[PDB]
Amino acid sequence: PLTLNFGSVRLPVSADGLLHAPTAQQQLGLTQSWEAALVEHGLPETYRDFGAGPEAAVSVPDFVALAFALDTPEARRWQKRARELLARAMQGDVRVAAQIAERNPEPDARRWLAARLESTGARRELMATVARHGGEGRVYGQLGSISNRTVLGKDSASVRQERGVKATRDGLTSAELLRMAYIDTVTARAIQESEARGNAAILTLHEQVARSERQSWERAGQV
Amino acid sequence: APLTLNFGSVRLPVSADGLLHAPTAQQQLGLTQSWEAALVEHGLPETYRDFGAGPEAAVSVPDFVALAFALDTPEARRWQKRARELLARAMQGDVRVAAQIAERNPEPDARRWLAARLESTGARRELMATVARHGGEGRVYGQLGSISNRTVLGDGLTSAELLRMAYIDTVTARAIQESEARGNAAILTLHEQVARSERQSWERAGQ
Repeated sequence: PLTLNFGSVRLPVSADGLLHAPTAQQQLGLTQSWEAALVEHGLPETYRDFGAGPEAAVSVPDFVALAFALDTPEARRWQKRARELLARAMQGDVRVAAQIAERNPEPDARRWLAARLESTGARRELMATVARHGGEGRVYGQLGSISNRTVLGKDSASVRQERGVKATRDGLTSAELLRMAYIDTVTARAIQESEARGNAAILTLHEQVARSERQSWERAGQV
Repeated sequence: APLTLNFGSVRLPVSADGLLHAPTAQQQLGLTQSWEAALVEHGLPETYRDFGAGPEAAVSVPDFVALAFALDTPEARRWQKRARELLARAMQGDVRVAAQIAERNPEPDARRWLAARLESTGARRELMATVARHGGEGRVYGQLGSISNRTVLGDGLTSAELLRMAYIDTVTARAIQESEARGNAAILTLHEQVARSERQSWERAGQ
């Protein structure tokens, strides 16, 4: 017995993420029978157990498409939720980010999220330390380029292509994010204790940190 | 410095207080009319912000989104589509989306607030599991956690301490796998080595 909690609505959902169609019809103000709707809209005939035996199901994307096709008061409310969501997403609203993460059925997905957010925390801290210590455009990307090469082995474009992503960090493992997070934590220390200057050893130190990390990682397979 | 709002492949210049550069918003929405024409037709406020090149017209993100839905240009339709995909992905709990949203909020308090509501990074848990599949047993689960603590320390943790320990658990799990370590003795030895090296690097890189 599972629901997809979105804003104020609770939609019954299957183990594999499909919505209970009867509920979907109510949410979209669809009033005809479900097979009337399947025929009219070209939707699959598919069944899922929502705790009361086999019932008609609809994918989330299909639900969303129907919301953007129908003009019922109900459908227009869902279009409205899509407008508000995009605005809040574009603005970085972490409450929305939390709600999204909570809807994920896999605890492991959130462990990955935490790994990502912490490696980003570390990466930014390195940026902030770097700026405060002779900030120069070009340095920010030189630092990332070093990390990608040492941790992933390929340029960010190579990885974006190889792994099917629009951004490298959407395709990285927890381990890769943690290896990168570690390197940034170390470099930020070295400079803020070894007092480096400008864009030279701040890139010299980062190179040293990343290559040591690289060896440590390869060394784990030697030990 | 000048800022950009990143959304997928799109890069929108953005003011310090979150307003978008209007001329660029117009290219993104296919609004070929002048901005004055647009301000009148759509009820938008006249707002100027400095995006690095002196005051230029600005539009809020909510207003931008409303225009995308109000319009029916190929370009506005692209944005309507991004909104549909976003909705589906948010409803499905997509954590790459949640990550993208959190990364667009620059405030450490926001990121900390979000991290504070999540399970941990999982490095510790996954080490435990590797250890068990490699024949570890009993006390070893408690000993591995204690060894990391004496190395790094000596929610009250700093971010650096957290990452040092995540890093240590991550490396150990690898060392146990690439090596075909078996049993508690072998496992404890690897963990004590990884944790010693991490400590040395921390002190040494410091110098």
